[PDB]
Amino acid sequence: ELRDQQEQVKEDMETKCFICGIGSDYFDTTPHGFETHTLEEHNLANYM
Amino acid sequence: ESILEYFRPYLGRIEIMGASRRIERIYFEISETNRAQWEMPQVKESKRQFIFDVVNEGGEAEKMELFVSFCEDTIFEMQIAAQISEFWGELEVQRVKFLNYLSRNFYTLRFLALFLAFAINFILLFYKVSDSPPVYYFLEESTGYMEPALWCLSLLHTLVAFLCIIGYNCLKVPLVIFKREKELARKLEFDGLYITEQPGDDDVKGQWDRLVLNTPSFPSNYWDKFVKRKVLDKHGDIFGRERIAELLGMDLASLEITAHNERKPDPPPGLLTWLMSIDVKYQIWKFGVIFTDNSFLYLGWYMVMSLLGHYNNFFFAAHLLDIAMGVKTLRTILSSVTHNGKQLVMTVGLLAVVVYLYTVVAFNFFRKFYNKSEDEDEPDMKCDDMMTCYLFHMYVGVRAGGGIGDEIEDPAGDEYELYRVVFDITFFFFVIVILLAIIQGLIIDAFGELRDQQEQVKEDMETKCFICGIGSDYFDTTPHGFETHTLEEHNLANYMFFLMYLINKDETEHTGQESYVWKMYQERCWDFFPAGDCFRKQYEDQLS
Amino acid sequence: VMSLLGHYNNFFFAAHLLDIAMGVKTLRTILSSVTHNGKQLVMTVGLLAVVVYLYTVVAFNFFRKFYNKSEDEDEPDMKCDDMMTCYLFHMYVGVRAGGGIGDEIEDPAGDEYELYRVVFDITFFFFVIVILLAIIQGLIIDAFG
Ligand SMILES: Nc1ncnc2c1ncn2[C@@H]1O[C@H](COP(=O)(O)OP(=O)(O)OP(=O)(O)O)[C@@H](O)[C@H]1O
Ligand SMILES: Nc1ncnc2c1ncn2[C@@H]1O[C@H](COP(=O)(O)OP(=O)(O)OP(=O)(O)O)[C@@H](O)[C@H]1O
Ligand SMILES: Cn1c(=O)c2c(ncn2C)n(C)c1=O
Ligand SMILES: [Ca+2]
Ligand SMILES: [Zn+2]
Ligand SMILES: [Zn+2]
Repeated sequence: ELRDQQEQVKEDMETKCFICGIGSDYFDTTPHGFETHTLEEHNLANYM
Repeated sequence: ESILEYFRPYLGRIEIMGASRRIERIYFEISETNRAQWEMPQVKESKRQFIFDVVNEGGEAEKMELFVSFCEDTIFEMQIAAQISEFWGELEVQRVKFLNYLSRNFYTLRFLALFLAFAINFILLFYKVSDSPPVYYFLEESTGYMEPALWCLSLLHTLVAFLCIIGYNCLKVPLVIFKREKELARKLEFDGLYITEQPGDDDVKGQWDRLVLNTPSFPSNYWDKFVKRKVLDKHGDIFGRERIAELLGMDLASLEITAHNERKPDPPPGLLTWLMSIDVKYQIWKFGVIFTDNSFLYLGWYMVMSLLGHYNNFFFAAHLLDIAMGVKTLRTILSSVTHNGKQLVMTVGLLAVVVYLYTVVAFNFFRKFYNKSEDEDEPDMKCDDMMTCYLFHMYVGVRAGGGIGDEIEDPAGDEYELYRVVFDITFFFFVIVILLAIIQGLIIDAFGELRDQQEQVKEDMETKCFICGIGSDYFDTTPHGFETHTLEEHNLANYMFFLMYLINKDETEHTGQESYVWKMYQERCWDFFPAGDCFRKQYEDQLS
Repeated sequence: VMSLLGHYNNFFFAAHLLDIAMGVKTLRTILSSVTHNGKQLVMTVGLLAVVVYLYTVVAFNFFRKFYNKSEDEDEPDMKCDDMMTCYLFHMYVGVRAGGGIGDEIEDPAGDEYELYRVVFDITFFFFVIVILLAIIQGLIIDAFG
């Protein structure tokens, strides 16, 4: 159960945007779309 | 129809992003020799391993970079395979024939060594010891000459060990050297590991790589022999041209006059010329990198074990563990075992700690009951001192079921009956049960995790396109859409063969698309790979 | 053929009791769980044989004295004087009996090889009794899953 919890957390963070909630599939239409969106557009550190 | 059917295997097609944003299709030619070298089974195994490490172990961000590195490595390995395919000059050519034979028959030597070890152990099974002359350790059996047979088997085993060592050195090391030189060249060309930056103190490999900076044979075993000149032209202005020249061991006037015009030297006639042509520092760095390989160290351990077996025949029993690394499923089960090795050693350390605490309390209060002597007049207590009490608990209580209390005397009939009962029950529940439960569960979870990893890799490959990333659902709108797309439109082998075709074709012969791809390969820009789009997706309105 | 042999000897009919395994469906399910990793199990027991063999070699080389399994001192019955009997002794007794091989062996205390025998017994207990049977259990559990 603990291993499953860690895996679930990692997969959820790798798949969904934290601020928006939009899946990575929409952003990945454009190359590196998710990587750009989760580092430039909506960033937790940026909001802080 | 006949022409298309005949040239179908040779005709290869790939898709690129193109200079314009529209996805374009490129048709080229695949050589028969290239296809055969690709269908070499070792290439298949390397491809499987690369796919597994690029899916299971992440690396999605650097997917194209890892793919390009894999293509370069595979090209180098198959060039090696093509080379090793089926007075002084006479000895040299005999030596190269011997080395080629060993390279082609390397695996058979490994299997023969395993069989030889099995046979030697089977013969050693018949040993016996006595006091009278044949202490004396002798091979006792009805039929004679068995000891001479074992002698012959031992000699053959060590000769095979020599052959395996030479085969490994002549077959596997060049790839490691190529990878290390490529990594060093990339680091000191782009990131500037040694120029405008310095390797960290913890980077032992970074400190070790400093040797070949000035050696003349630094770009050996790597396609580019002009990396030093490129780094000079890149970081000359900032760090200083003279400083770069001193760091890289180059001569400005010499390189300039060679750029203008150079003469042709003479081939080495004999062996003394090769002896003087040895670059000591480069060879030392090569030894440093090769001796760090795990497989080379294992083979050296095998050889040392055989040499010690010559001294004492029973040392050959250590070679029976070679099955663990020979048989693949042995490797799978031991990967399950060693996936949580740190977990297991830390668990046994915690067991040591708790057992120690029980020893402290038992020494403080339960000293009387630890009498382990049947003679009352000669009592032999095992908890009078802390050392012997801890040793007694570790050795006996953990191994024996039911806790430590089974060996201890009967708690009944004393004032500490309840205290001893609680002591024994707590020991049984916390040491015997819970900790070994962790030991069992770690292994079971390791098996489950590895099975899940294989299933995840298989499902990911069966569901998503490797080059594009588009799911199979979009392609399966058209019958066999995914099967067509992952075999005709975007194919890993097709991209590999296009890379080889660009390498082989002359620069002036490259078409516009080939030159546009080529520039990018050299600039290390991975934009031609179509990610998130394909020809069908772009021309769905036009029906492709 | 088993029925025909049962005509010769009446006790041969007991072999037909295993027919429930192929008759009852859930018998087939549980034995499919068992046999899903049969190669895994036989290779595990082979590895057990290999490691036990190595322990027999080392015990024969050094720990020969302590393998006396006779209560009469004047009539000692050692089980590790030769390699065959030492390997047979380890296979038959040490694997079956819990706590490793050291339980049957004499007391290591009172000799110069006390620490060596302690390490020998602890390693045997942890590597043969625990880890390998853990693999045996986990294979079946993973097959069910
Ligand atoms: N709005 C968001 N802001 C930041 N990360 C996001 C956002 N949406 C999704 N993510 C995902 O969260 C992941 C968390 O990675 P992160 O950037 O925190 O790593 P890190 O800095 O290396 O971690 P660590 O805390 O271990 O140092 C990112 O890889 C990204 O894919
Ligand atoms: N661009 C792609 N190129 C190749 N395979 C792809 C691609 N995208 C997805 N795949 C999937 O990768 C799977 C890998 O199968 P592959 O063709 O490598 O099998 P194989 O040649 O039988 O394997 P092996 O390496 O065992 O000989 C294919 O079945 C296919 O569905
Ligand atoms: C980009 N590139 C390579 O990747 C390569 C090569 N020779 C071998 N390889 C792998 N050449 C000449 C090359 O230009
Ligand atoms: Ca031209
Ligand atoms: Zn967002
Ligand atoms: Zn594709």
